Parts: sequence; C-alpha cells; structure tokens
Amino acid sequence: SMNPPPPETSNPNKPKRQTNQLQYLLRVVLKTLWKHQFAWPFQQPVDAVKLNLPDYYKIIKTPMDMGTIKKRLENNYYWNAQECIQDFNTMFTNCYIYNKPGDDIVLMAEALEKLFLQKINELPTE
Ligand SMILES: C#CCOCCOCCNC(=O)CN(CCOCCOCCN(C)c1ccc2nc(-c3cc(C)c(=O)n(C)c3)n(CC3CCOCC3)c2c1)C(=O)c1ccc(C(=O)c2ccccc2)cc1
Repeated sequence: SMNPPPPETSNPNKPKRQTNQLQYLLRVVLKTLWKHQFAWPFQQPVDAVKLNLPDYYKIIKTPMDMGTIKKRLENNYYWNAQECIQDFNTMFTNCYIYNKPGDDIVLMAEALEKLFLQKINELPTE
C-alpha cells in the first residue's frame, strides 16, 4: 500500500489572523513539545511504507502529527485556538488507537500529552 497524501497545511481561501492564543500555541505549546526527547515519532506523518505497517491507514482515517500542526500555525491555517488543540488531541488518540497499550510509544505520547495539557492550562486570555 501507498501512504495517503499528508493533511492540508495551507489554504489561500481561508481568512488569517494573529491571536495571543495562536502565538502561544506556536511559541510555547509546540516549541516546548517539539524539543522534548520523546517528540521524534510525532514530528512528521507516520510513514507506513518505510515502517512496513500495511494496517496503519486501514485503522487511522484521521492522521495528524506535530510537523503538520507546525506548518498549520506557520501558515495561519487555524482561526480558532481549539482547531489546533483538536489536531494535538487527534495525534495522541491515533497513537492510543493503533499501538498496543504496553508499547514504548504509548508512554512517549502520554508524557508529551501531560506536558501539552499543562501548557494548555496556561493559555492566555482571548
Ligand atoms: C540502517 C539504516 C538507516 O539508518 C537510519 C539511521 O537512523 C537512526 C539515526 N537517527 C538520527 O540520526 C536522527 N534522530 C531522530 C530519530 O531518531 C529515532 C531513531 O529512529 C529513527 C528512525 N525510526 C526508526 C523511526 C522514525 C519515525 C517513526 N515514527 C514512528 C511511529 C510509528 C507509529 C505506529 C506511530 O503511531 N507513531 C506516532 C510513530 N516510528 C515507529 C517507532 C516509534 C517509537 O517506538 C518504536 C517504533 C518511527 C521510527 C536521532 O538521532 C535521535 C534519536 C533518538 C532521540 C531521542 O529520543 C533521545 C533519547 C534520549 C536522550 C535524548 C534524545 C533523539 C534523536
């Protein structure tokens, strides 16, 4: 099987804006998670071809990753903060749906998810 195309990271038709919450999602939330020692499985789309996972995109029909989220924030793809928060929660849920619960990557995702949730608790006023 081929990999599906990656998620869209830009759309000219979409209006753009710079909100204090969108700045925080990029320069605090993503900045913190990106540099974490456990980021690297989540920094790009799951390459099912390279990793030989013929069932990944039979199970995961809403793929998401931090490389996509990064590009979306850089390209003002997101109007509301909750759109971006929705993409992070999708990335975590996909990892928990596909991988056996005793797997190393499940602990890695939970660590990044704990940090994500602490940084979201500190999001600034709209
Ligand atoms: C022969 C032949 C070819 O030769 C290639 C050589 O490649 C190794 C060298 N790598 C580098 O130079 C770059 N790099 C970053 C990536 O490193 C992770 C190692 O695997 C990379 C590739 N994989 C397997 C690879 C790549 C991407 C993957 N994505 C997934 C995956 C799969 C599924 C099913 C999924 O749901 N998700 C979300 C992601 N996998 C599968 C593995 C994920 C982790 O558990 C094992 C399966 C990936 C595997 C690093 O050097 C590096 C390392 C480790 C850390 C690190 O974590 C650390 C640890 C301690 C202290 C400090 C830092 C940091 C940087």
